[PDB]
Amino acid sequence: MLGMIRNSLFGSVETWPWQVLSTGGKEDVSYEERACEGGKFATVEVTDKPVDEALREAMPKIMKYVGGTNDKGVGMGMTVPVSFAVFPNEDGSLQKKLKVWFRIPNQFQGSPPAPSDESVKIEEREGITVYSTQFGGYAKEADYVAHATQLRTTLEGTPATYQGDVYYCAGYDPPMKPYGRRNEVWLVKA
Repeated sequence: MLGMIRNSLFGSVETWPWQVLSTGGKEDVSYEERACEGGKFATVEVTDKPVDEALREAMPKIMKYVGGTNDKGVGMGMTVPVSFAVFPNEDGSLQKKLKVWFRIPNQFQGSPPAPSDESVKIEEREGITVYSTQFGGYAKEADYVAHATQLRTTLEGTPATYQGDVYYCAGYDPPMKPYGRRNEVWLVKA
């Protein structure tokens, strides 16, 4: 990092929630390259359940971890909207499989609380870099699949890489009142 032109530091350091490595997208589909680097995150697996349905089962387990159920006595609460992993099939439709990823604050990042839910697991190390896009429309699950495809095509003319069968989505808020909710789909960079 910065070759050998580094000064005395390491003690106190500030890390942005996202690292902008590029900008500019398109009038039809705008995207931005952002790299996130943390420490520990809360992952929840949900089978035999779609995305919206799974989150309903995942949120309770993941919420208890951030709320007051970690067998420690900490007050995490919450932090920004949660993101989940979705594995799109060749048919364009998911196959019941979603993993809810939680962003733990630097405060607990150094030593997060011991999970109480056997379903809630914390993964150490391994950062992910994805691109976020903002559009004016609704999106539940199958609709997201269409959005994730657009981003891929958009980056088609760029060095931007991806996984191939897994991406993340952002929303949280349910599709009720328009002009107030924002849906975004981030692809996992390979």
